Amino acid sequence: KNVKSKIGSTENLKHQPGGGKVQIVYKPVDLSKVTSKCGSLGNIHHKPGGGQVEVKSEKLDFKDRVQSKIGSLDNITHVPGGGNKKIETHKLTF
Repeated sequence: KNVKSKIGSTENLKHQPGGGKVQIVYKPVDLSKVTSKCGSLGNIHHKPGGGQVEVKSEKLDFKDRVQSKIGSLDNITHVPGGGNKKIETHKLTF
């Protein structure tokens, strides 16, 4: 069991604001094969090129305003537990 409650609250929540989440996996596999039997070869030049990976974030401008106004919280009964009995809240004004 999982219970979450909010009454009259204010939240500002951000995950990785500026640059975000970046995940890069670089795993090329090379299985080239040169074979010779009973013959003649010249020179071998094995010169394969590597990859380029680039991730960039240049000129970001992020601006937030959060405002909350409540006149009054009063006379609240909040029972997220179980098996309770005879819970009371009273208010009187003259």
